[PDB]
Amino acid sequence: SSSVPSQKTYQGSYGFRLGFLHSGTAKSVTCTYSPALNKMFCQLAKTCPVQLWVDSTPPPGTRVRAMAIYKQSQHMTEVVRRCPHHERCSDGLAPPQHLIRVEGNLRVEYLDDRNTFRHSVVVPYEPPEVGSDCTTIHYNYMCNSSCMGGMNRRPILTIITLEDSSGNLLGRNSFEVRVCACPGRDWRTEEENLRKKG
Amino acid sequence: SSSVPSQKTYQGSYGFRLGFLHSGTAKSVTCTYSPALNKMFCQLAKTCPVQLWVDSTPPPGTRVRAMAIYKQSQHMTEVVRRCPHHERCSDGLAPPQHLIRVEGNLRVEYLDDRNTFRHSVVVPYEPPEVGSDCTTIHYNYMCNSSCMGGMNRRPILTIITLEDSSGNLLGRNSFEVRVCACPGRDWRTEEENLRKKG
DNA sequence: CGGGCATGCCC
DNA sequence: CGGGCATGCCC
Ligand SMILES: [Zn+2]
Ligand SMILES: [Zn+2]
Repeated sequence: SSSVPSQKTYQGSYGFRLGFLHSGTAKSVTCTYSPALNKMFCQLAKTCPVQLWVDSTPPPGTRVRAMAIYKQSQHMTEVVRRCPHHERCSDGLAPPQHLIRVEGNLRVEYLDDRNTFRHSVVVPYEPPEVGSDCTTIHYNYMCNSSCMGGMNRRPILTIITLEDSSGNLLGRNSFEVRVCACPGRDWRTEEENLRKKG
Repeated sequence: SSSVPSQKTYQGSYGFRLGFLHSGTAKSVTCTYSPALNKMFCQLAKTCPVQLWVDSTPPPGTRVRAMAIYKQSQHMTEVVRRCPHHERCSDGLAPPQHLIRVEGNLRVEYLDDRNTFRHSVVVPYEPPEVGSDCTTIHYNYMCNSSCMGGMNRRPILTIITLEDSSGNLLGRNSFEVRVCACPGRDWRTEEENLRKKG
């Protein structure tokens, strides 16, 4: 069986989808999202809010999992990891080899798959508070996309899966990520490239 | 006492000096030397011939030591090391944390100073073969100057000391090193910069 | 802050 | 091979 996890969108019977906050114009904004590219541009080790939207209420015990995969076919089979440098100078529960962290959640779990060796981070699904339409999770990416010996400039996808306590896949979505020093610059560059030569 | 080793030229009573081979014009020549800058430009993990010249014969048991130091005052006190990435994917006698290796010598010693924590690599001094005016040692630099988490774009000096078996300093010389992908390009850039704004 | 250097890599 | 993109950093 494949050790490459699915990246195929599956909004499912609960109508699961992701949302992202709008950002300012700054060259080095901390986080910004491109709907045209389905791609988040963000700085390393800084908050990256991702909203979870559903049309129907998931059952009690539903979990929210995040996992990085390399986008390009030629790299899909390689596990996405922290580079050796940031792993060694790493700063609570997260193993230093994990790229993706969740902040501000008391029930975060970090998993190293016994068979596929892939990393993921899981929190309980909470329904939106009354008067809210979505649930926000604060992700952190602990390397730049360019990190030598880690992502090494290879674009990644973040796969968000909604899973019941039994392990059934309820929903899956994904978005591309570039972790970089200047998210505003690089977003504009890539959207201009899309228009000019895409 | 200082943990910063001397970089002061001391040609000494044996008239000790370094020599360097001339190189071609290629953008990515493997090794090239600038007399104006006293600076070697070379590729990582590739041979970097350094000639030892003396006017008088050193005594039996003389040793040749090489050691890297950061050139800029603000970094002199930090030990020059291999970056975490190249340390982890490191390929005989050299500890993977050492930047500088010697190839082709059966009597190489690698030393980690017990008190200053500085790395060095030592070989016996051999007199030039008859019909030769110098002795060539093949050094290898195992990171680029730009390596994240190692030299991190900070220029280094290589200090070559001639030492008798008793530990007396007989001679000291040094040269600046930039380990980079394109030594020919970067040499020309830096010599042009010297002329234009030095 | 935004203009522009930096430098291994471009597949 | 040499022209030029790349992208964290410029002190
Ligand atoms: Zn990293
Ligand atoms: Zn390195």
